[PDB]
Amino acid sequence: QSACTLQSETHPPLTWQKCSSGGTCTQQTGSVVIDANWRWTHATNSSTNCYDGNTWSSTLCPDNETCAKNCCLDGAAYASTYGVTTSGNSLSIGFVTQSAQKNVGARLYLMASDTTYQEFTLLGNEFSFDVDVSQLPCGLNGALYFVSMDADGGVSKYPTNTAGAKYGTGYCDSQCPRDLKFINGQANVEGWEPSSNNANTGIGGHGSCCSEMDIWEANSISEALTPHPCTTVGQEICEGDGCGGTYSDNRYGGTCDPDGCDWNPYRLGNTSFYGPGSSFTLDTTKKLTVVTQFETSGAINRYYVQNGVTFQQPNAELGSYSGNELNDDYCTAEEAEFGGSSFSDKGGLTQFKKATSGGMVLVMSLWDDYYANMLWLDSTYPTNETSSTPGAVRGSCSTSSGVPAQVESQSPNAKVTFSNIKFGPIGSTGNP
Ligand SMILES: *[C@@H]1O[C@H](CO)[C@@H](O)[C@H](O)[C@H]1NC(C)=O
Ligand SMILES: *[C@@H]1O[C@H](CO)[C@@H](O)[C@H](O)[C@H]1NC(C)=O
Ligand SMILES: *[C@@H]1O[C@H](CO)[C@@H](O)[C@H](O)[C@H]1NC(C)=O
Ligand SMILES: [Gd+3]
Repeated sequence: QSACTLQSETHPPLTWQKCSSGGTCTQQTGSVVIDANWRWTHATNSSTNCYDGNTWSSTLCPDNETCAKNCCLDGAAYASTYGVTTSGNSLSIGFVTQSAQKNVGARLYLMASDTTYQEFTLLGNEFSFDVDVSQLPCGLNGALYFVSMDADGGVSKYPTNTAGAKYGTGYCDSQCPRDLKFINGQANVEGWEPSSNNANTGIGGHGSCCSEMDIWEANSISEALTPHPCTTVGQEICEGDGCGGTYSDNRYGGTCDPDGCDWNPYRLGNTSFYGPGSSFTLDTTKKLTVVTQFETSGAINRYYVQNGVTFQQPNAELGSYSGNELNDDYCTAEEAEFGGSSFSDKGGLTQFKKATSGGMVLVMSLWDDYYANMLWLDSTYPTNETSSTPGAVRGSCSTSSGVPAQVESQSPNAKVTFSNIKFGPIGSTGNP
């Protein structure tokens, strides 16, 4: 697709800190851009919609190539349409915003320039941020994560995409998402199946796969840390059912690991570690600092800070594993005790180190879950199991509280605020 300018595109600014092993941090001035799927897609020379509700125009978009020639992405009114604001080093993402249409959440990328995403090399480095999850009930996910996207949004590889990173093109993740309207500079109208439960979304014939480091998927009840390897490290189109992920009949049927090697303290039996109020170690009614280190072995270390008090990731005992580091032993013990083979079949922490040794793009988002109702994060899951099934209980939420119709009507002013991003060598993000 191309870009149109019926609405001007002004990327909300966002500062962050780049830290050095020399004992200092220096402020960077970046900006954020909303993903192209959230934008108005219309004809290049009129206000006629290419996509509206959850169907495409038959005349403008008869096939994937024709649609991309005929259609453009427009600008975003960040605050009034999407409930997205920034304030210095802080980014606020709102949940439901009713304007002319219903908007639900947003997915945003950190930019390095008007036309490029900021790339981070995570291996041997650490990433720190602060987060307020107090306004995120059961069913929501305020996510901060990294994906192996191209820095330019795909423009150099797929020159039929001229909108680029300036308009939030190029998304991929370990779910091989098929709900994307544009992939590889073509539309995704071929095979488009409107969602029966969502008047604004559907599933197309193609998807967009890549490695995903979920630093933070969380709400006020539960939080999880999860690397997802893929057999191709970076962005790759997939076809139909071959995609696997959330949007295919068989989630395990593709090139990416949709489950990952996850560490959720509640799931591991530490049920007083993270939650709302004074009975929890980390009180989710207040802002929290989350620090994540990518050790050179491929292991991942985690600690937290709240009200000036530091807490390491709590220890877990799982089978023969005892410790508090997300490492090979943990991920092996997790598959043994809880089940699954997708993480190890996709190459585990060794294949994952290929992603973190390269560049990844920072993503911040808020979403509800029309497919699994976030029960994997904060409830008992899978829902054919019981509390006695090892690893089934991940939080205290009810089965039905994360149904989108419920959370969108009950908690429309839910929101997440991410702030004070700092990045640098291991041990450097506490620097002034
Ligand atoms: C708008 O652009 C299309 C090509 O995408 C062109 O075929 C169409 O006729 C144009 N509209 C006019 C001339 O009104
Ligand atoms: C949970 O973690 C905290 C570590 O901050 C600790 O004080 C508490 O003993 C742990 N509870 C468990 C392992 O059940
Ligand atoms: C739950 O369903 C999964 C697959 O959908 C199956 O592997 C498992 O055996 C089922 N367990 C029970 C207890 O029904
Ligand atoms: Gd260590």
